[PDB]
Parts: sequence; structure tokens; C-alpha cells
Amino acid sequence: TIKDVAKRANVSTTTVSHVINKTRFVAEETRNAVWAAIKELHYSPSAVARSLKVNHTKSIGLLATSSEAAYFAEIIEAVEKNCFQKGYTLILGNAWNNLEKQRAYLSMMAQKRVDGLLVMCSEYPEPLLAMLEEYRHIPMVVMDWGEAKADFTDAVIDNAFEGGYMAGRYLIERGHREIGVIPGPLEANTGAGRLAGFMKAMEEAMIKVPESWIVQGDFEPESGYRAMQQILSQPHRPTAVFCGGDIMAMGALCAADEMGLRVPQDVSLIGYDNVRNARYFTPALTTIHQPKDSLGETAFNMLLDRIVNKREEPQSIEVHPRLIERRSVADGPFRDYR
Amino acid sequence: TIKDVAKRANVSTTTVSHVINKTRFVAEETRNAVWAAIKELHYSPSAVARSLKVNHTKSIGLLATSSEAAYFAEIIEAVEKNCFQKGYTLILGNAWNNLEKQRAYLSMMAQKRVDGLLVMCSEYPEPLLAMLEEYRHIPMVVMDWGEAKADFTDAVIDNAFEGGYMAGRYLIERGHREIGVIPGPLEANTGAGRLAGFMKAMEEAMIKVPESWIVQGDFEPESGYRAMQQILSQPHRPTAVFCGGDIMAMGALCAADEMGLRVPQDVSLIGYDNVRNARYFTPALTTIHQPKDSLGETAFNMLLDRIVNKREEPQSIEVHPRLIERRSVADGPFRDYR
DNA sequence: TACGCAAACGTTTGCGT
DNA sequence: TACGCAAACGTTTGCGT
Ligand SMILES: Nc1ncnc2[nH]cnc12
Ligand SMILES: Nc1ncnc2[nH]cnc12
Repeated sequence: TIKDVAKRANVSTTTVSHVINKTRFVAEETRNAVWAAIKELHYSPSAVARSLKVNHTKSIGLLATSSEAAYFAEIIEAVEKNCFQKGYTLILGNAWNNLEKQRAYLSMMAQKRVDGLLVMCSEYPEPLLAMLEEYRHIPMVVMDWGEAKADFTDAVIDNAFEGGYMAGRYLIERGHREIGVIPGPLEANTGAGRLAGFMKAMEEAMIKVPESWIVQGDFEPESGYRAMQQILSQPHRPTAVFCGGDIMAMGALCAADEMGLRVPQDVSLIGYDNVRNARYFTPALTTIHQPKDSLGETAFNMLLDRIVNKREEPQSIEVHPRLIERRSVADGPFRDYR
Repeated sequence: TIKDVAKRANVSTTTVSHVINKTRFVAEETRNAVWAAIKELHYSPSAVARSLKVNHTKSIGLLATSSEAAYFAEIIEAVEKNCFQKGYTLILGNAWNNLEKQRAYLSMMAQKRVDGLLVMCSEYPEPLLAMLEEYRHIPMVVMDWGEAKADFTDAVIDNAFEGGYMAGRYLIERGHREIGVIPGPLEANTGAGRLAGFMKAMEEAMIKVPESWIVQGDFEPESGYRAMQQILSQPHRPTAVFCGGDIMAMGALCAADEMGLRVPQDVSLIGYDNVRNARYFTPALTTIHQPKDSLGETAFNMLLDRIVNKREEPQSIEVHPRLIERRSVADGPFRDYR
């Protein structure tokens, strides 16, 4: 079809190609004609032909876990924005934590020859780490590790641990000593790490978390629902709860309300993530905010680097969580005694 | 690189290609060797080379509005699932209702030669309809029109109007006669259409909606916040409110609570969409459910058709909303008198 | 039997002059 | 000056025998 353009214009396809890509000077007259042709002929330059030669698709692959989750969903929108402003095309892939599925998308991806890979799989078993390595040749960054599990990738790190600690400290400083916790999956960083950061501050204040007071969630609202329930559904109950993720907290809030408990009046609750509409939870959610937009742009940027400035060395950037006081926490029994 | 495989194997690339695609019988011995080579050499068959010849990318483009919105986000996850099971790759694009951006993604798309196009732009001005047509050659379906605006596309239709009517009828049948409404953008179907379906049932019952009682939203929680506020912030206030979308309702719920109003005790509220976690709103949201998973798979299926069975004729499939009784509505003053 | 040779897909880019 | 000829990117697929 470039041939068809070249001819309506009576110039070489070499010419057409030069004007289309402004890769060398061309007589105005010449240029104009080409355009004209380009027009009537209604021409769409084929990227597949072009990638074939130039050796890059100008497309990036996001191997995510799920895209419905508020959390994820906001990161993704971030990455896309960046791709679109620097000309990259985004191929989105949800593997749902299924190895098979993962082996599958990873491969469809190498085959489509994406220029780089954005990895966000939540959990990383050796079997997965292993697969990841087989594509070390394709540039990539894992946006969700705690530390740097590997040497064949870039990593953006969230300091989930320090978020966990911040959360606990707030509770402590508000007068709370009987606290509970619904962590997210321990196999995940945002799960295990947030919890641990939380457990430290407790030890620091000699608070002890009765196991009957910690209930695993899975970042889904229903998990929050059940957890809270189970917590308050007991003889002795905490006065404050740390919830591993906003959406689960949303669930925690519903159950309380359903048991006729008042928040923060009966139970104080603090979450984590600061999802776009946590401010509109009822009551307005007090949480630890995770820089999602920056977590995304930061990742996109390391990749581009590696892509463009052909980097070889693994890199890692830290990002920082911060506390957001809203209205779901109230002073606890010891506020006055400090 | 296929050449490199062919040689480690001492067979023709024609052979390699045949075994890789099982396109003709090959001696086990032969086959095996090829694999062997395929292995050590660590081979990734290039899809770009292949698409170049076979003429299809086996990739589909979703030109959406935004992917953060709960609503959207759930549809998208649906479409992706379908793509992944039928081998298609999903290229996601958010145009945010910006023509320019739209002209941009549309073009990057034709150029990447996607096999088909999934359109979900919320609002369709002639200028946009116009652009869309210039790509009538690429197969596509618009998943969000009310009626069939064009002849050069497939359309999946939601019956938003009948959702609107259902909503109103419920309110009426619960004893409500003083109702308010926060519609979504009138330029959009889910906006204008839901409202109109709602206005009909009103006329039918001779209920009259005082303009001071209808406040436009934009599907975003803050719009709900402000609207509700403005509604209840007045001398005379309705006893029930129809909210154009769940997320806005979420906002409506927050404000009420903030003015110390009780739901549904002081104000009854009913939304629309039945987003994944409306059940966990406080209180559990009563809403009209939009079949999102089916809205997605249905769209993917018309496209595949057109793609595969090379259809030419425009088609349209209707989908149906349905009411979900949760706990945000209470009987109104006239319940007993019917 | 079971497999090869060679042209083609639509570009970009080196040398020409 | 301002532009062309022709080879190459990595495949698939028609005919061969
Ligand atoms: N895996 C996860 N899923 C959903 N929200 C999250 N927030 C932090 N980690 C998350
Ligand atoms: N345009 C839109 N945005 C967000 N949620 C919606 N639900 C219905 N239409 C919507």
C-alpha cells in the first residue's frame, strides 16, 4: 500500500517513506503530492511492517493480577497515561495468580515482541520467579516487591513496612491498646509487609495481639466483612482495628454497621491504600495512602530508560506511603495518660 | 532466528514452521529434533513476522473512556477474559472523552492493525461519530449506545431506559411521591436514558419533579456528594432519591450521613449499576443491576463473528437491566394507600 | 513418503548519482 | 539538489519431487 501511495504520487516509496517520517529533506511540491496521495488513498502506515524492520513495537505489556480491584485499577490508569504520552501502546494482561495463565501471557507477550514488561503479580513463588527469568532478555520491572527478589529486573519498592508501622503508631498515639488486624494475604508484600510494619510498633509499645484478633483477608470486601464479624463476634473485643486494604475496610465498615456497632464510636478503624473514593466511605476513611500515580510513572520511567538508554543494570526506586487522617478513628482509653 | 532453528536441526525453515504450527505431517524424529533446537536456542516465534504474512494480529483494541471507574473497570475485566480465552491480545486505550486523544488512539490502533475495535466512549458527538466512520473498514462494535446511531457498526444495547423506569416504579410502589434525582451526564446514554426511563414512570403516576430536585452528576462520587447536599439543603425535601450510578450514590450516602440524615430512615436512596461492591455500601445499596460480564462477552462475540465469519451487516444485541433490592429504601408515606 | 526452494507480506535505509 | 534501486527484516505457503 505504500507502493500504491508512491505511485499515485509518482515518486519512490523511498520518497513516501521519507516524508512520512520526515527522515530526510523533501521538496515541498514533492512532499505535498505524497500527502495528497496519502490522503485520497486513505493510507494507514503499517506498524507491523515497520516494527519488523526497525525492531521495536513501541508497545508495552502489563502482566497484572486483576484489573477490577480499585487499587490496581488506579495504578493501571496511571501506567496507561504514561504510555500514551510517550507513544507506547499498552497490552493489558490479567493472570489472576494462575501460573499457567501466567506462562501463557508471558509468552504471547514475548511473541508480540513488546519493548518492555511491567510485572505486578502480587505473589511470587520460585516457580514464577523462575519463569520471569527466562525472559530476562526482554526489559522489565516488577512494581510490587518488598525488597529486590531478583537481579534480572528493575524494582520499584513501596515501603509497605513503614506504612504498617505508621498505622499502628497512630492507633497507639490515639489511646488505643486493644487493637485487632485483618491483614491481606501473607504471600503478598502489601499483605505480609504491611502487617509486619504493624506488628513492630506493637512490640515497641508492648501491645500484644491476641491471635483471636487477627483475621486474614484477601483484599476483597467480603473478606473484610467476615473478618470484622469474627472479630466483634467475641466476648472480649478490641477498640481499634487495622485493616490491610481500603476495600476490605469497606467490608469491615458494613458488618459493624450491621451488628449495630458505631464507627468510630464503638470501633475505630484504619485502612490502607487510600483508594480514590475512600473519602466517601461512611464514615470518611482514615488510611495510609499509597502513591499510586507515582508508583506507575516511576515504573514506566525505569523501563523506558532500560529500553532507550539500553541499561543493563538492575535498579530500584523507593516510594513512600503517608497517613491520611479522615474520620474513622477516635481517641482510645489511654489518650489522656501519655 | 527461525533460520537458526532450522539449522541446528538441519531441516528447512519450511519444516520448522510446519512443526511449530502443526500445519502438515512431520516425521517424529524430525519433529523432535526441531523441538530440541527450538529449545536450546530458546526460540520465540515472532508474531510480528507472522502477522505480516497471515494478515491478522490476533489483537483487539478497546477504546474506552477511563478504566478507573468501577463500572468500566468491571466491563473491561470481562472483555479481557474473553480475549484471553480465544487467543486475542487486548490493547487498552483511555481517551477521556478528548477528541484529539481519540483521534490519536484510533490511529495508533489502525496502524497496529488490530483485528477489531471495541468502542466505549460514553458521549458521541457528530465529530466523533465522523471519525469512527473513517475506520468502518476495521471491524468494530460500540458497546454503549442507546439505539443504533450508525450503520457501520455492531451495537450492544442496554435498555437503560427500562432501567430508569424500573427504578422510578419501585420508588412509587414503596409509598414515595416526593422523589428527587441526580442524573449522570445527559450527553451520555446511561445518563440521558436512565433519566428519561425514570421521568416516564413519574408522568405515569402524575408525580412531578420540581427542578430544584434534580441535580446533574458526572458519575463521580464527588458529584453525588454535592448533589445530595444541594437536594437536602433545602426547605422542602424529597423522601426518596434516584441516583444515576452507584459510585455517585456512594457520594450521596456520605453527605446524608454528614448532615446527620439517616438512610433509609430519613432518605431512601436507589442507585444504578450494581457495581461489585455496592452490597458493601452502608447501608447495602438497592440498585438496578447492569449485566456487565454479559455486556462484555456479548460485545466480544459480535466482533469475533464479524472478524471470523467475515460479516458485513450491522447487528445489534439487547441486554437487560434488573432491580436488586438491598437495604437503602424504605416504604414511603403512601405505601398503605394503594 | 516426507520434506525443500523461493517468493511474498510492507516497510526502512544504504548507497548511489 | 533532491531523490531511486534493491536488499533486508522473519515469517508462511505454493508447488515441486
Ligand atoms: N493485592 C492487592 N489487591 C487489591 N488491593 C490491594 N492493595 C494492596 N495490595 C492489594
Ligand atoms: N459513564 C459512566 N461512568 C461511570 N459509571 C457509569 N455507569 C454508567 N455510565 C457510567
